This record gives sequence, structure tokens and C-alpha cells, in this order.
Amino acid sequence: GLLDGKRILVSGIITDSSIAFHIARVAQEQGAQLVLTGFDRLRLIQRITDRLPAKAPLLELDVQNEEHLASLAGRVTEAIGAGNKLDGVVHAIGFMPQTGMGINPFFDAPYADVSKGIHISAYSYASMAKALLPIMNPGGSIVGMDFDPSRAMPAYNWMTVAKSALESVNRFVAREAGKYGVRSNLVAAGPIRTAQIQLLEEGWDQRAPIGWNMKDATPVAKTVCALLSDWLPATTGDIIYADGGAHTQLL
Amino acid sequence: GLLDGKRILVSGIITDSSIAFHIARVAQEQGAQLVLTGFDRLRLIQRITDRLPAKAPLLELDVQNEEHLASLAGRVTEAIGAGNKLDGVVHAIGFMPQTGMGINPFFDAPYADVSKGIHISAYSYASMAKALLPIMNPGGSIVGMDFDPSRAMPAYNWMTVAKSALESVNRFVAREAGKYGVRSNLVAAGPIRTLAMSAIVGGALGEEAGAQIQLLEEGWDQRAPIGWNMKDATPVAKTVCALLSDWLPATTGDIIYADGGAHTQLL
Amino acid sequence: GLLDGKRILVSGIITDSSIAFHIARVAQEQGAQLVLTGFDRLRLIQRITDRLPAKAPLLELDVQNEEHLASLAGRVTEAIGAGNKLDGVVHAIGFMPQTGMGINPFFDAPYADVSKGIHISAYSYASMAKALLPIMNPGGSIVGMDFDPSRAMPAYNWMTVAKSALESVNRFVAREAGKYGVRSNLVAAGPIREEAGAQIQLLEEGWDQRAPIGWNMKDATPVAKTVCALLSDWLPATTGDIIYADGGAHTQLL
Amino acid sequence: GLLDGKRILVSGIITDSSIAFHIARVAQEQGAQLVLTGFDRLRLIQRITDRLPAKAPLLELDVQNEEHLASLAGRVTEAIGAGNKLDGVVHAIGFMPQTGMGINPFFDAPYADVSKGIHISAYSYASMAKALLPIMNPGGSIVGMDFDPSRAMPAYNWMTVAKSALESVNRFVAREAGKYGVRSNLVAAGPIEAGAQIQLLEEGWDQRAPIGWNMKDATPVAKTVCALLSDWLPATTGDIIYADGGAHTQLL
Ligand SMILES: CC/C(C)=C1\OC(=O)[C@H](C)[C@H](O)[C@H](Cc2cccnc2)NC(=O)[C@@H](NC(=O)c2ncccc2O)[C@@H](C)OC1=O
Ligand SMILES: CC/C(C)=C1\OC(=O)[C@H](C)[C@H](O)[C@H](Cc2cccnc2)NC(=O)[C@@H](NC(=O)c2ncccc2O)[C@@H](C)OC1=O
Ligand SMILES: CC/C(C)=C1\OC(=O)[C@H](C)[C@H](O)[C@H](Cc2cccnc2)NC(=O)[C@@H](NC(=O)c2ncccc2O)[C@@H](C)OC1=O
Ligand SMILES: CC/C(C)=C1\OC(=O)[C@H](C)[C@H](O)[C@H](Cc2cccnc2)NC(=O)[C@@H](NC(=O)c2ncccc2O)[C@@H](C)OC1=O
Repeated sequence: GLLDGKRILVSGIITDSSIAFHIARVAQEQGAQLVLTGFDRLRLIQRITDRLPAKAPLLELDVQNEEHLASLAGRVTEAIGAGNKLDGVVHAIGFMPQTGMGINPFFDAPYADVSKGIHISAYSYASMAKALLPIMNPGGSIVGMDFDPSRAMPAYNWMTVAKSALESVNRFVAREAGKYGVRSNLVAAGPIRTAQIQLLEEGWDQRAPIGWNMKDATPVAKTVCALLSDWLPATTGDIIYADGGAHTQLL
Repeated sequence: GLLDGKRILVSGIITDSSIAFHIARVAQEQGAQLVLTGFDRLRLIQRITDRLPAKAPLLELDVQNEEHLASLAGRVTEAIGAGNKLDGVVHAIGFMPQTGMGINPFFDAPYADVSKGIHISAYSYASMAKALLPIMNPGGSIVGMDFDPSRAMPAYNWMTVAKSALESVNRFVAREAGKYGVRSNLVAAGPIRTLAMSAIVGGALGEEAGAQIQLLEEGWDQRAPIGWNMKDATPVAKTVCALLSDWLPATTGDIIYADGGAHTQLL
Repeated sequence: GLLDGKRILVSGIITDSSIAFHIARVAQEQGAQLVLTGFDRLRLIQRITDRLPAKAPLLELDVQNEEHLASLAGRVTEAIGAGNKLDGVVHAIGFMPQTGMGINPFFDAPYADVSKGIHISAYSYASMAKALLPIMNPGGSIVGMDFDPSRAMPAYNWMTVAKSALESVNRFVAREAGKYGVRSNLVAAGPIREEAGAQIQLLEEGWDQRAPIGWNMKDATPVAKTVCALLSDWLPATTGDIIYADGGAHTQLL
Repeated sequence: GLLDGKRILVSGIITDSSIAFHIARVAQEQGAQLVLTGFDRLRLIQRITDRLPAKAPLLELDVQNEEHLASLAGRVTEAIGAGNKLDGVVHAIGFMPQTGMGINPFFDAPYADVSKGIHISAYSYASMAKALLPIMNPGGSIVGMDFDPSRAMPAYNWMTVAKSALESVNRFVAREAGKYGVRSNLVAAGPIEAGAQIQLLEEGWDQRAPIGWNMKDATPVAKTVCALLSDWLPATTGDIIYADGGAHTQLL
């Protein structure tokens, strides 16, 4: 097993088609012991986490709640063991209200909404790292999810701003994580099926030399599992691109 | 002149040593008609803008105030003329509370403080563009101030995050500005010795912080092939005035680096 | 004048349509004293340089010839004056044989041809800087021409590789140029005017769509003006960098 | 095994301390069947490759020789089997004469020498891909070695130019490799008046890297190459994976 005898925290599992669900599914197949995180509808989330190959304890974590943080170390240790520590952390949380992304114009999004998105998508990565680093083993790995924000695109708008902030946050999380001997990295994925949206998706498969399947979330789930393993021990504060190679191609 | 017969809005002038003051000073020397922006101390700021080569009207703007942004364009047109429009916009506003940058650890900054910084440093650029684009001429230019956030560095911490957000905002401001035929660009400057920067060197933030900022400034002059003067704010001012002119008409959503070439050098 | 009382060396002025010809035209309008260089057909090049607003001395410069590069500076000083020096240098010589770019597959280009392309497009920038830096004034400027090579595209093939090399060369030229107080920068332009015919069309159409301020493939004056801005004293803190005159297309996905 | 039942071509093995040597060693430990490449001094390479955990056939490949590149595809097939194909390709070839890198000034390197370096370090990657792609399986991987050329540094001079060219070549190799369903990627490694600048670079690298950097250890970069040769990075192409301890993402 690629992740044999590793304790990994996986956050933001809501559906069975999610990359977050597949990361957990692939990790369990590779011999990893998981601890899962639920945002709000925990009863709804428990029905989905039961489709997973092995049993994993579900913990309540509202990334915006301060009390949920700090208690997000004690609650983890009680689930795994008194002397046992975490070997991996998967941050699969990303949100932006519709005012900030979609049909709504860039200028028409109010700050309160874009602030909510930066908190949940970018700040929360530093928050999760602050709470989980004291209970992490040397050689550990924190993985976040990104969508290449280096260039502006239609509809994505303020979520591109939240992603740019995440990239900067990850570089600083790596500095704090390095003193624990833990790696911090981001996984930039291509479009995942969760008029303009069709144009962006079609463009990706054309640009990607090996092509891109918007319906398949296992190639990105495997990329996260490669970063959670000891096969990338010299990679930190970096972005690993699982987009079929589209970002390196103009046409 | 380089900016002859151009109407430019210059924001965030608080001192006489500021890059924002030196933009306005160089612009007036190049034949530009200015409109200046104030935060809270209106009488105190107007008394700092009297040191400028030519006369320029002052206007109240609190980027956090929605009324101040909605009253804009109208208050600008009344200052310049009924049929006259703006040719340039200078966004020289950047803030982050000390919890987010300095000696305070990255993890110890609360969200409310870092949210205040992103609002004032990154979001405000889109807000100023939203309010001023309808009263801007085709071939116009919106200029913002940046500090290279592509790599993490000590003390900067969350201001680096706010700067990364500004870079992304600038790319989207360019899309909206393009519809008016207006350019939107950022100027990435090297370290500038402000009043706060003179204090953190003097030991106001401690011996640990006083070494970090020194190590950064010394390293910048070494990396820059043409060198870098932390005390001189005119080479960055001139770079902004090149972007406000018609000599860079095919540059949009981009970052122009006035750091002595340090960002392209490892050692 | 933006370039008033400045002595600038301009290279690669073969045709009247060239950005190199426009750079010289705009520079002369801004009060600059030029020194021009030709590749081989100096008789035909002199009939082209006669269409420039002001008079400028012609010089023979085969950038592949070592004797021609060693002969530079002396030949330049004799044209301008014994005590006078150069304030600007515009490198506008980019080449790649058709085996390296176009319809011909990437793998089918022989090394001898791509080597010729790297020599003329990338290495020559360092060579021109080596020869002209001792006769350049502090606050001077060396400007090169680029086309964004950060992402692979059809037809450009090995010329994209030669451009990537030029970007790296520019960063090292800046180190040597800094010692003289001279700046070194590149200008990345947008596209300038059946299978190949469709590819280039798809690229040009896409560029005007991506560019928020739009892009005119027929107009070479916005890129010429960008070079002139870099030749002036209005960008004195910019070195080893790439200034993008592409309408903002490189910062836009769609 | 991470590379179980995979046939991988490993080029440029000259010493028992090389990353190329450690890539081959780690791959054999992960269950991979190797085919090795030797430049000229075959008696020296055979001695070094004997120290490897398992047996692997040695093939002669002067990457500058056209006949060697044209006959390579068949010579690999004869070593593995008449019906078998390659699953991985490791390009561990990088050279630049001392005129192009070291104490010698940037301007003083003649073109003939820098041309030799671009041929061996950047062009050869496209040449090796041209020769080996027809005998490669879908889901395959071509891996090259890089040293971050995005910023200029002392001494590395013209080799930084050859590396920038490799990065551009890699993006185009990905286009050709994609047609075969093969991935093409580069691994940017950290360091593995002369001494006064190399020391200042190595010391600075361990300081910048948040997890630190060991200039004496070549196994973390060898493991990174083996991760790219596996099926755990199937959506990565024309990209650069950085095994430098995270130094490239840090200013100080
Ligand atoms: C076209 C504008 C909209 C309305 C969205 O954007 C997309 O669908 C884009 C084109 C992409 O398909 C991305 C692909 C993706 C998926 C997961 C993580 N990073 C990127 N989706 C999200 O960012 C989506 N991200 C996540 O839900 C997310 N999930 C796990 C971890 C981090 C996340 O940002 C979401 C915010 O975006 C959208 O639904
Ligand atoms: C980590 C050390 C501290 C304590 C600071 O950061 C600095 O002093 C950095 C190293 C630089 O000196 C920069 C220089 C600079 C100044 C204005 C625009 N771009 C760059 N300062 C600011 O960005 C400073 N901001 C501005 O003054 C600013 N002014 C006009 C427009 C945008 C700005 O961010 C501010 C963040 O600097 C600091 O207080
Ligand atoms: C792939 C299609 C072909 C067949 C060519 O490429 C183009 O037309 C590309 C897509 C662009 O239109 C660029 C636009 C350009 C032109 C001059 C300087 N920077 C950018 N052309 C060259 O690079 C062209 N270069 C120059 O003329 C050039 N001129 C002065 C200095 C350096 C140069 O590369 C040349 C390589 O372009 C082509 O022949
Ligand atoms: C200090 C200045 C000199 C004189 C050299 O540069 C170094 O030793 C630098 C600082 C690094 O140690 C790098 C690290 C490295 C090692 C292998 C592949 N990419 C990067 N070595 C080379 O590039 C070295 N290249 C390789 O060993 C190499 N090996 C396999 C595949 C590609 C390569 O370039 C070589 C060019 O470096 C040097 O001889």
C-alpha cells in the first residue's frame, strides 16, 4: 500500500462523486486509517461516508467556527489514539456565494460575500494547519485543492481571487509546517462536473495533450494520494497540476 | 509634457515622502491636472498637498464607505468640468493590521483583521474602478501599487496574501476597463523606507524584526543588477507616470516591476 | 521629445512593414539620433532606410560573424563622435529555419537548423550587448523582441524554444549591463501580420478576443511605442524583465 | 511495488553517487525492469551498474549520434522482447563545457560550446522522445532533469539558458507524447571566487527551503522521479515538479 499505516484527516465530503470522497476512497484502498470532517448536515454526510471501503470516525468541523478550531486536535486524538498522531491532512473545502461567481458581474459582488469566500476557501487552510500541526508526525503532508488562478477567465471571477490568496497562504503554511517537518502543497485540478461553462470545459480537453475528463475525479484523487505518500518528500509550498497538462498549452 | 492635458485622480496621500505624493509631484511636472483623495483628516491632508508644484482639488473618500464610492464620479466631474473626463486613476491605498504583518505569527492573525486588509488593499481597487470607469476617457489608465507576492518572505505574512488577491483583482478589472478602452496595471516596487520602515529598522518592533527587514533590504540591493535605493521613491513614481502616458498602450492586466530587476535574480 | 538627444542603435531593418522599422520611425519623431545595421543586402536596405523621417548612418552587421562583432563600438563611435556614446540599443533580429517552425513536425527539425535559430535569436542578444556595453552611457537601455514562450502553441515549435532561451539570456545580460548602469529588457508582442492557414487564423482571432483592450495584427505602432518607453528614462527601475505589449491577452484564459 | 511490472529506460549513468544511479536503484526496489544507456566509457558504466540491486541490459547511446538515435528503438525491443513495450523513459543527460559555466564570464563563452550544451541538455530530450515514443505503452512516462532557470544566478550562466530551452522542449514533447497517451515532465532539483559563490548558493538553499535541503542526499529527488514514473501522477504533463525542499517558493 502507498499510504500503509498512515492516519489522514479528510475534510469537506458532501457527495459520493466529489474529489474529497474519492481521495478518501483511494487512501483507504492504499491502507490509510482515516478521520473524516463534516460541515453541517452530519446525518446526510454519514450516509455518504458509509459507501467508503473501510470505517472512519466522523467529526464536526465548521471552518468558520472558532470553538470548532483548537478542539480540532483533542477530538482527533480521541478518535485515533492517545499516543498516535496524524500523517496527512486533506483540505477539500472551497466556497464562494453566487454574487461572487457565475452570471453576476465582477463589480456587482458585495465585499461581505467575497469575504465569506476568502474565509472558507483561503484563510481556512491556515486555520486547519494551525489546529492540526501540533498533532502531526515529521514527514507529514497537508494537501489543499486549487484551480489555476494565474490568468483571468469568465464566470470564475471572485473565486479566482480566493484561489490566488490560497496559493499565497500555502507558501506561508509551508514555513510553519516545515518546523514540524511537514509538507504543505496544493493540487490544481481541471474542470470537474459538479454555455460559458461548456466553452471552458471543451477548451481544457483540446489544450490538454493527454486529454481531460470532466466526469472523472480519480486522476486528481490519485495526485493528492501521491502527495500524501513519502514519494514527494522534497516538495513544499508548491502547486502540483492535475489538469491533463492544459496550463502549459496555449492552444 | 509626458502627461500633458491629462486629468488624473491620485488616492492615498498621507505624507510628503510617500510614493503617492511623488506620483502627483512628477505628474504635475509633466503637465497633468490632478484631483486628490482624502481619508479622514481632510484639513491635515490638504495642508500636505499644498507642498505639490500645482493646485489640485481635494475630495473625501473612505474606500470602506459605500456612500463615498456612490457619491464619486459626480464629485470628480464637478471639480474638473461638466464635459471633461478622467484620463488616469492612481490607486495608492494599502493596509494590513499588525496582527497580520510584522513580529506576530502567521497563524495568530484573526480573520476580522486580515479581512480588513484584503478590503482596503485588494477589493478597494475593484471598487475605485467601478466608481471611476463611467467618467473615464478611451485610452485611459488605472494604476495600482504592488509588492511581488510570488514568493513567501518573513514579516510580510498576510499582506503577501492581500497582494496576491490584488494581482488577481487587477486581471479582472482589466476585463471591465477594456470595455471603456481603459488599461489596468500594477506597479511592483522594491522596499521603500517609509515612517514605519524607519521605526522597524531603529528597533521599534524588536531586535529580531530589526534584523529581518535589514536582511531583506540589503539582499534587494545585492540582487538588483542596477541596484536599489530604499530612500528614493522617484524611480517607482516615474514608472507609474509611464503607465499613465500613451507610451504603454498595449499593456493591461499586467504587473510592471520597478524593483531594480531583483525579482529576475536569485543571487 | 521622449527620446530627445539620445543615440540609439537599431538592428534588423530589412522591410518597411517591420516593427524594427517602426521603432526607428517613432524614435526619430521623439528626437533620437539613430545608427542602423543591416544583415547582407545593404544596397537594398539603404533604399528602405531612406523612408525614415531623419538621416541615420548604415553599418554592416552579420550577427553570426565574430569579426563584425569585434569591429562594433569602434565603427559606431566613428559614426556618432569621438567623445559621444550610445544611450540605447534595439535588438530586432529573430530567425528560425522552416524545419524548426511552421507545418514541419517538432521532431523532424534537425539540430543544425535549430542551432542556427538559437544563435540568431537568443545568443546574438548577449553578443550585441558584449560589443556595445563599453560604448554605452549610464542610465542606458538594451531592448530585445520576444513572443510569450511560457506556454506551447502550434506552428511556433522551435522558435518558442529560441524565445525561452532569449528570456534566460536577457536575465544574464542585465547582470553585465547593471555594472555599466544600463537596463536590459524584452518586449513580448502579440501576433503581427490550408492546415497552417487555419492555425495562424485561430491564433490571431483568439488573441483579439482574449485581449481586454483588443489587438490589431495590422498595427505595429503600439509595440514600437512600448520599445520607445523602455528606451526613455520613464522606466529606470526595470531590468531583466519582459514588458508585454499584447493587449493583455497573456493574463487572460478566455 | 510502486513500479511493479514496468519497463523503464534509464540514461546517463556514469557514477555511483549520481541521481541517475539512484533513480535506477529505487526503480529496481519498486519492481521495475530496466534498460540502461551508456555514452562512451562502457567499461566504467558496467562497473557502476553492477552495484545495482537487479540485472539490466546496457545499450550504447551517444545522444549526439544520428545512427544511435535511429537504431535505438530496435535495440531496446531486442533487450526486453519482440512483443513487449516501454512504460517509462528517464532522460538524465545534462552537459555544458566550462567556457559556458563556472568562473568564465557569460560573454566569453563561444557559440560552438554553448551549442554543444543545448544539443546534449535540451535538444536530446526531443531526440530521445522521437526514438522511444513508437515503442512506449499508453499511460507511459518520459522524465527529464532540470534546475530552476526562472531566475539568473552566478556561475550556472549558459547552463541556465540550456535549462530554459529544456522547459520549452518539454512542453512540446508533451504534445507529441500525448498522441501515444504518454506523459512528459521535468524534475527541478536543488543543488547536488569559484567556491565563494557555490557555497553562498548551497547555504542559502537550505535556509530558504522550509523542510531544509541536503546537498549530499540524492534519494529524495530519485523518489520524485519514481513518483512521476508511476500511475500516481496520471494527469500531469508538460509540467515541472520541484524537488528542491520548497526553496523556489521562498524569497528568504
Ligand atoms: C464556473 C463557476 C463555478 C460555479 C464553479 O467553478 C467551476 O466549476 C470550475 C470551472 C472548476 O470546475 C473547479 C474545479 C475544481 C474542483 C475542486 C477543487 N478545485 C477546483 N471547481 C471549483 O472551483 C468548485 N470548488 C469546490 O467546490 C472545491 N471543492 C473541494 C476543494 C476545493 C474547492 O474549491 C466551485 C467553487 O466552483 C464552481 O462550482
Ligand atoms: C513586512 C514589513 C512591513 C511592516 C511592511 O512592508 C514593507 O515595508 C515592504 C517590505 C515594502 O517596503 C513595501 C514597499 C511598497 C510601498 C508601496 C507599494 N509597493 C511597495 N511596503 C508596502 O507595501 C506597505 N504598504 C504601503 O505603504 C502601500 N502604499 C501605497 C499603495 C499600496 C501599498 O501597499 C506596507 C505593507 O509595508 C509595511 O508596513
Ligand atoms: C508560427 C507562425 C510563424 C510562421 C511565425 O510566427 C508568428 O507570426 C508569431 C505567431 C507572431 O506573429 C510573432 C510576432 C512578433 C514579431 C516580432 C517580435 N515579437 C513578436 N512573430 C515572430 O515571432 C516572428 N519574428 C520576428 O519577425 C522577429 N522580429 C524581430 C525580433 C525578433 C523576432 O523574433 C517570426 C518568428 O514569426 C513567424 O515566422
Ligand atoms: C556550480 C556550477 C556547476 C559547475 C554546476 O552546477 C551545479 O552543480 C548546480 C549548482 C546543481 O548542483 C545542479 C543540480 C541538478 C542535478 C541534476 C539535474 N538537474 C539539476 N546540477 C546540474 O545542473 C548539473 N547537471 C547534471 O548533473 C544533470 N544530470 C542529469 C540530467 C540533467 C543534468 O543537467 C551540472 C550542469 O552542474 C554543474 O556542473
